[PDB]
Amino acid sequence: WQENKSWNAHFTEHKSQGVVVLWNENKQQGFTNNLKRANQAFLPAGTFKIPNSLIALDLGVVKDEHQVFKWDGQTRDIATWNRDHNLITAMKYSVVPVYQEFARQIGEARMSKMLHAFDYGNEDISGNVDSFWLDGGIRISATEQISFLRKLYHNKLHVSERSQRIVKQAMLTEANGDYIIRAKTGYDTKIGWWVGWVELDDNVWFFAMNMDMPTSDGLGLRQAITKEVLKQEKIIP
Amino acid sequence: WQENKSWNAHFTEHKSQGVVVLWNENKQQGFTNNLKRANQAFLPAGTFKIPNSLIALDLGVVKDEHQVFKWDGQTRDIATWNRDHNLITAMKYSVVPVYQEFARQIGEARMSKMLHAFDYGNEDISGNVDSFWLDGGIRISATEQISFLRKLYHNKLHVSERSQRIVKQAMLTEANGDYIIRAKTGYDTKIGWWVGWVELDDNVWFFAMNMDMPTSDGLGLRQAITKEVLKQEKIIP
Ligand SMILES: [Cl-]
Repeated sequence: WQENKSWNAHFTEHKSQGVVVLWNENKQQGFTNNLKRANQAFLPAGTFKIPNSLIALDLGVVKDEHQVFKWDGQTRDIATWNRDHNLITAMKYSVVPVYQEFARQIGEARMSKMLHAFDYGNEDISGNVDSFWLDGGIRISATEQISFLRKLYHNKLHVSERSQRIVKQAMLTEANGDYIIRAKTGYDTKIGWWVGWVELDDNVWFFAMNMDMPTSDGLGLRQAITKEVLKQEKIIP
Repeated sequence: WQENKSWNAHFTEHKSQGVVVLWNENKQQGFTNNLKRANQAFLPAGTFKIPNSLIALDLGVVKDEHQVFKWDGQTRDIATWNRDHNLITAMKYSVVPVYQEFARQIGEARMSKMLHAFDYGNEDISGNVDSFWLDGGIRISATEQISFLRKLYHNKLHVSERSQRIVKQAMLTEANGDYIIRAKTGYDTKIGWWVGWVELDDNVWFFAMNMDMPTSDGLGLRQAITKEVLKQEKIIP
């Protein structure tokens, strides 16, 4: 690990504070603007959708990325959530209710063993089985996110290869002639996250970032700041 | 099928001639600017990489999208081809030599049965086993491309689901918050192709286009014209 405090300007430029962590797969070297925050554990919030999805797929709770998860009929504040979804759209719109259902079907016991097998965060699911990642005991650091993602990238997680490929499909966020980004955002009403990786022709750059988000105002900076960092490091144009 | 001659302006705007074929999956309705050219069969050229890849994966010729295909040491005119590649980069750069090797390893017999099982084009592989798609007897129409792609999308082709998912990964071309495009280009030194699909939140639009390409000058119009059509039909913004 190498600390690059210069990356801090990206946060200050935006009257914000946080951490960005990068991992160069080819070189097995990591970078961050704050070695400490890089290791501060936080509630994963939406980013937990990645493991929740893997678990659901492996247990059959989710058949594939096409399967329809019919809306339960309860209108919620976020418009996009009040409709039928599939893994793809459920990830894109961060549809909590769908995932809460997955969690319930998964159940405490299977969830707990699964997170342990994944070596995910503090592996604690205390609280409601269908809300622990949002207001429970589970906590994960950015470096931890990276360790987890690297396993996923390489299909080394303790679930079927198929489940892993499907989740990676569902993580698709951006792609063009220069790179591909597979990631997941999160927001716990205090902290905002963006975790994933940038696929290049001959390398992969894993990333995990989090930042203070007192207001849903700046959710956009999660992606904005990260890219400024990627651009700065010449990972993307 | 519905014929929309208005789409012809897109070709004429560019001093070109060709065909664009669209298929609305949800509605099971197709559209094109020229019902006849839509059915004219042509050499698939690079677009054949899709089936070649599937076959290679299913037979073990290709392990996964990570496996390295070491350059044979013969310098070819196209710069990007003179290096080691993987399925991802091999598709992106349309690396003929890699695919020729796959074909040889696959062999005539297995190739022939595989294309028949796929119901691919005229299913004829006459010519060199490692060049038939470029200067041999195989021919496929745009509507035929679509039929083939629909099977792929739905994992209904006669190969493993895994092989199909991997190829679809390798077809990734573009993605953003509004759509995802999975496709493959082709060029036989007279005809240029772009085939694939546009994934939306609640629908999929398959597409296949081909156009006269006397010169490698206008290869760019394959994607340009198609998008103008997609935009026109309000499929993409
Ligand atoms: Cl993908």
